[PDB]
Amino acid sequence: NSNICEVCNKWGRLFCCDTCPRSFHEHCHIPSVEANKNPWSCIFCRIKTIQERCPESQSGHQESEVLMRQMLPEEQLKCEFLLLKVYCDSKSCFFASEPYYNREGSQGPQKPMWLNKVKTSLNEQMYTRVEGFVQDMRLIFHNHKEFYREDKFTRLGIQVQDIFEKNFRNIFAIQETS
Ligand SMILES: [Zn+2]
Ligand SMILES: [Zn+2]
Ligand SMILES: [Zn+2]
Repeated sequence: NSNICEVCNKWGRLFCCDTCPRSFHEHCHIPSVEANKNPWSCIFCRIKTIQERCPESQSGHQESEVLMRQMLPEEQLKCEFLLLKVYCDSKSCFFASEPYYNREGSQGPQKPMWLNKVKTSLNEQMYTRVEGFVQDMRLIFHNHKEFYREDKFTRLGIQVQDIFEKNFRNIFAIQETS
């Protein structure tokens, strides 16, 4: 296996996937790595396995259909993997922990949101539909855009939002369009 966590790229205490060569710190992997499980497989393998067992699940879907799906075990896993793909981009540090808002000319967001909040809200089965998870991830980036106004630090929202959307279309097989 690899010598650096797949998500964060650093060495440390790691756990190795038994089916693929990736490796993970405990709370870098989503869900957080399970006690025993021998063999273990990772969320990269377990998403793969879904596609292989139902190849038509890679056919195009409409975002409206995808959002209204209940958060059954397989939609839970996709939301868990989609989130993990955002933590993989180093610019996710800016959105990880709780934010505070004190800038001249700006007011903070009516509803704050951050990546560890959404992580915990996934872990705690607080979302019933995919619409729930998506609406939070999109609030993270819409709050940042409105708060940092014309300052060039806005862009980091746009960049980590682009990483989100692209993996959303991939993982949920949204119908490609121009
Ligand atoms: Zn890590
Ligand atoms: Zn794996
Ligand atoms: Zn089939």
